Amino acid sequence: SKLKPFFALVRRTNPSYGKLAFALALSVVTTLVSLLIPLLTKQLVDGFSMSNLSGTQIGLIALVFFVQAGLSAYATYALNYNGQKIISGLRELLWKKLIKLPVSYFDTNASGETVSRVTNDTMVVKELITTHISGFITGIISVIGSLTILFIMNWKLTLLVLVVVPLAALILVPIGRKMFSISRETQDETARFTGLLNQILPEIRLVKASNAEDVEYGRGKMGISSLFKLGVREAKVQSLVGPLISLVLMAALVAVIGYGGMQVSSGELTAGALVAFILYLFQIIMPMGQITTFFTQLQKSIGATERMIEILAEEEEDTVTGKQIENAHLPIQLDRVSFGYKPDQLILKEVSAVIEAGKVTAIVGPSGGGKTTLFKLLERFYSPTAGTIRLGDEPVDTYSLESWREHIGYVSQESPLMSGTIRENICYGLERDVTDAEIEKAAEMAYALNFIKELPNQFDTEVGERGIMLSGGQRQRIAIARALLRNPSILMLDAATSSLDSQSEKSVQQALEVLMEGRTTIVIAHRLSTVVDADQLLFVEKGEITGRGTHHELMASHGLYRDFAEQQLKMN
Amino acid sequence: SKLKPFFALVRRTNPSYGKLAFALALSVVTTLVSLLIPLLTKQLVDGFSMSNLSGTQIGLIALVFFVQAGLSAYATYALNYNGQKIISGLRELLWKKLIKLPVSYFDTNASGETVSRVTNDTMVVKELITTHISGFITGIISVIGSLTILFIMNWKLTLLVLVVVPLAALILVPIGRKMFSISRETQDETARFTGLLNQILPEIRLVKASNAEDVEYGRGKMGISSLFKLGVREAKVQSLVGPLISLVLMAALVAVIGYGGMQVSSGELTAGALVAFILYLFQIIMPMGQITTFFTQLQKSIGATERMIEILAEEEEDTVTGKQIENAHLPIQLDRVSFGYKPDQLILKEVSAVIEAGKVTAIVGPSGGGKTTLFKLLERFYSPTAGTIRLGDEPVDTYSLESWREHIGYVSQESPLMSGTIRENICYGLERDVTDAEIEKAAEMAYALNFIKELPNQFDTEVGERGIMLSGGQRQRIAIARALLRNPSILMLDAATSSLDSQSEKSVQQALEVLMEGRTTIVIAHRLSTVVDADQLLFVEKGEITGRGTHHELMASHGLYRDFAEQQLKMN
Ligand SMILES: CCOc1ccc(-c2nc3ccc(-c4nc5ccc(N6CCN(C)CC6)cc5[nH]4)cc3[nH]2)cc1
Ligand SMILES: CCOc1ccc(-c2nc3ccc(-c4nc5ccc(N6CCN(C)CC6)cc5[nH]4)cc3[nH]2)cc1
Repeated sequence: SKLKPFFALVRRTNPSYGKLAFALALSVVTTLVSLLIPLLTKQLVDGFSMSNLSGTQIGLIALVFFVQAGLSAYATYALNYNGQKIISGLRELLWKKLIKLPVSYFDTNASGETVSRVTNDTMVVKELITTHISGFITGIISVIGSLTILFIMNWKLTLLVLVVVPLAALILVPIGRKMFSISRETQDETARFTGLLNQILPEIRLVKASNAEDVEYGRGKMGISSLFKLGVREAKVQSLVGPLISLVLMAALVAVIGYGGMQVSSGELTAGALVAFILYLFQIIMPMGQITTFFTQLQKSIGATERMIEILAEEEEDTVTGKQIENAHLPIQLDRVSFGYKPDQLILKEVSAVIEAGKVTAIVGPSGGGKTTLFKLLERFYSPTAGTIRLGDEPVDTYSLESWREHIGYVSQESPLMSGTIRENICYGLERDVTDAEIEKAAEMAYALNFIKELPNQFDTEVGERGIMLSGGQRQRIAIARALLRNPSILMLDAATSSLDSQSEKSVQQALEVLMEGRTTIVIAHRLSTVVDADQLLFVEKGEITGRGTHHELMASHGLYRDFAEQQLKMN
Repeated sequence: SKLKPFFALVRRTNPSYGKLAFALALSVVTTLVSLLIPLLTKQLVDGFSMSNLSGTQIGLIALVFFVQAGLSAYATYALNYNGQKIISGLRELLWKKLIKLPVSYFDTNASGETVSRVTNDTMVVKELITTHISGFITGIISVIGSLTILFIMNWKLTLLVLVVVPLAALILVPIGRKMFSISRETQDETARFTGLLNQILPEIRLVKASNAEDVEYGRGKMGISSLFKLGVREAKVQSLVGPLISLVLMAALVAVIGYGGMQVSSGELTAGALVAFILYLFQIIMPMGQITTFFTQLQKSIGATERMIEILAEEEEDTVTGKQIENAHLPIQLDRVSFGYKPDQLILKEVSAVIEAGKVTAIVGPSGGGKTTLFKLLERFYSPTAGTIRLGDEPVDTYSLESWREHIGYVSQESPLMSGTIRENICYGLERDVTDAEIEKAAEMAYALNFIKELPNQFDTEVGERGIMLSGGQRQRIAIARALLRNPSILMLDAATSSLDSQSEKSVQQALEVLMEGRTTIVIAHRLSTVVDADQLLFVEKGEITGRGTHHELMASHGLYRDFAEQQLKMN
């Protein structure tokens, strides 16, 4: 019943079932031919009584070897190609799901663990499909057929000792596990010793200042003693593990082969059956390891597939709400907004506010308050539950969130870079308009073309995957240029202004304020450099908005103590 | 020639060569017995025509098996025990050298890599001593003896094809290396794809805000398409490999064993000696891996022993200079002090200053100047080259450096913890005076016992190996108490101030100042309280001392001169 999710997930890829089944059957046929090769060898050994049939049998054996090799090659190619196709389909589905998934999932669950899980589990499912299931089938067939053929050919005597010998496994396995436990304990002790040394060494200045180095040496000696004692123990235990194992193996070996040799001398039904027996043992041994590896890999892959389905079970909506955007130019209202991330916690409580259209607005939050939550709420990445973020009559729930997003410009603190060139990084918002060649001209409108006039190149200017040769000063100018290029209708900022100092700050701020003067603006940062240019100021504390009006003149009557205390912490 | 350093290093630990040589000889004897065993098996197989001799030979074989097991067990125990003793000696020598190595070496070269080259190279040398040398000797003996015995047993026919077949290594090994190369290329591609995804995902806020889900999905699809192409190429290359490896190995096995059985059946002498031949094949194939592993580990160990000797090559001293300390109370003067880390750079140039005795002196330095160099120079951690830090009418080495350090208390920025209990913290000053039982009293006047008045425990007060349950203020207070306990004669601080806050800062400053009440004090911090807490002031700039006199005059003049820039940095 646990394989049903795996079958459904593989079905999601629309596999070529016929080709996979044909490849598996061809692998079975190859295993059956490898089950036949030793019989031909036995026939050759028995037929050495004359020389021409020896040559004919050698030719037949070579032909069977080549046929087996070719059949196995084609089966492996079909298996691997189908596995790669299934993995490509699975990765396509997973990446389509991840990108469309709401930003809440990324913030509240993980960022790199998701990509890790995706890649690792796709690789595990590939290993289960292309190798381990066929490997298990081939191993089962090989073991069963070899045991049956040994029973038919060399009969009870030798095969019974062959399957009584695995009592040697009941002596090897506990011994091997004791070796593993002692090795793990020694490794842990070594880790403790190196941790002690790595703790002591950085404070060597303090050690020598106190002139207690000898004492530390003594401490070190104790560690070197401890390991030694444990090491000695390992030695003793290894002296009961190293030889004994070999002994048992050799004993088993001799026994088996010895009986074969004996049955050759006594005249029993064994002339070339001994050679066939050794070849069948060699075909027996490896499939045991293959089966064990398959069992462990299935134990891992069931959980991997469960994680796959857990990723593929989420949902998100982009245009489902509706499509009725026409102007997107109206005062925005927060009405009874009270919701955070989980309804139980209630990180937001009864937040209400008004913002006019075409006026710069500020959102000042404390260090650890609800400024980030309020930003994400206004930025429409969080689904409203109780309150209403309205544009009048609350149309935001009846038209596409993508229509909202196309009309919003956003750069908050860094927005570092999107892997590519400058033209693509300012062309990230091609809403099917292609934007012609306005881009660089708009950069001149954003005072960016004259800033990039040095021009290492235009289209080949590579920021690299790392993105480190450009400081934060140049990238934020590019971000502002892109924001004004896409759709200057409503713009929101965490005031990407930084340590750039007035020289760059003056230019970037004057450009921004002159361009988006006629359109709605929101600022959410802490600095007061933007609040003087913000027509309306709002303050947030304890998940509640307190303060409406012009500016610092009005917080002088409302936040003259609490807001002043946070600003005092800021002056530090 | 290259083994001489290894032999010398082993000799440094008194190897007790007799036991090691006896263990090696016993291993050789065990290998000879293992070579003997298949001949006894062949005797039993040939003699299996009547039952009693079969039982006698089985008993003899079992006795030889047990003798071999016991001899191998004792040889392994002796080898491992001698190796552990050698490693303990080497670790003791290395740790003594490390703890006695100069501080200047530690900061300029490495911190954790030094511990790595005491923990990992010792393990490598152990692997070479206990296992790989004996393993190589026993493998060479086994291979040569088995080839010789097979030559005297089957002569031209079987053993020539025996040797000729593993020339199929010239067919297998290139194929395996091509497999490894293709696997490495695929792994690199998947690593690049994982990096691309881990770069895309954290920018999901910008990705959705700009509404480029389709673009990012397309880029991910291109990445997984490249991965699919790599997988298809790997699939083809593996399909032209796996069946080839199986075919070559099975053709080898069939040729050898079928020829053996063919000789057995024909009448050509082989009787039941095919059993001995198979056992000799099993004793031949195993030690090849041991020989190859020995060669690779010999390369690694001959690389690591040089690092061992280089660590052990360096030297340092603490009392060779002399022993001429009687008072250690005299004004401190700098006389044309010019030395840094390397004579070529000359980071210090003719630094000179006058410091009285019992007068607190403050040092002011810039962010990246030479304040740290002079700070470490005053502690005598760096060897004078040209200039002289004269204390004692010029001779500063007439007395032992340990004696100079003994009269010194030191805590600069953190001085985090010496892991264990507060007993170690207060007893690090146990310079043969044991302090009787006055440590708690010493804590009492030093204003530490009332700080620990909550008393979780007195002697069992534990801080943990990590040392995170106490704050910076408390550990700095304990450091001050230790400094006042050892020898409150001459003191230098960097005024460790991290999280004490005004109350604790003033408390520790007043207690510390009361405690010396007439002993020399040195301060090198940047805080203005620390610099007003000093009768005489200094200033460091460009590796030169510029400024002498009283606090107010210097602070007013230096700020007038150029120190106002550093001050402006301070208010920031
Ligand atoms: C399914 C049942 O059938 C079986 C078929 C084969 C084996 C079997 N597979 C083996 C693989 C390796 C060894 C083996 N590896 C060895 C390594 C070293 C030595 N030495 C060399 C030197 N030392 C000191 C003494 C012996 C013997 C060794 N014998 C024995 C083995 N016996 C067991 C059961
Ligand atoms: C000359 C010195 O003497 C030698 C004697 C033996 C070997 C030798 N050592 C071997 C170890 C493993 C294998 C082997 N590994 C296999 C893996 C798979 C299969 N299969 C299982 C299913 N497939 C499809 C068919 C056969 C057979 C296999 N046979 C062959 C081997 N031949 C080498 C030199």
